[PDB]
Amino acid sequence: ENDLEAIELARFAVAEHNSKTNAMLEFERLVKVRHQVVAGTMHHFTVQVKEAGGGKKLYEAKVWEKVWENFKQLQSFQPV
Amino acid sequence: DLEAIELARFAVAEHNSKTNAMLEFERLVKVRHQVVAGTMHHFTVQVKEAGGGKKLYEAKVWEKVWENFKQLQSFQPVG
Repeated sequence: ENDLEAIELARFAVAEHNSKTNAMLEFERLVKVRHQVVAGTMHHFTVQVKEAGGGKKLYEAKVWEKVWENFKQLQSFQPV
Repeated sequence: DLEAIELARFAVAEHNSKTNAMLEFERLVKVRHQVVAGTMHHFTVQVKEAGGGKKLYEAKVWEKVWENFKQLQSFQPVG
């Protein structure tokens, strides 16, 4: 892309690599761009369950939901 | 929220589907809803080095759309 904004982010990328690593690379050109729109909610649940033998345990769940799509997915399920 | 209680029921139901643990939802005790909204940009970039010589790198920049925020996620040579 020759979109001026994409070039500006690419420069930002190089400049950030330079300040993170002290690399002194110079931006020459942007030879490829792919944009990935992300729009969702990450839900964080602490939840009480009834285990196999009747035991009451605590779990932390992470659900990722896309808001302009029909997509929910459990990311993580973890004891507390 | 009662839809938060609904996502949780799914979360437990999903775990059981995927592990077969047959845990049963009792009660929802904490909730937090984190809105994520932005663009992940993937760039192949040509740079000049010290000194000199040109070279390709692949970069990833996360950018928030409703906030003034951009961040370098990744910066790596192509092989």
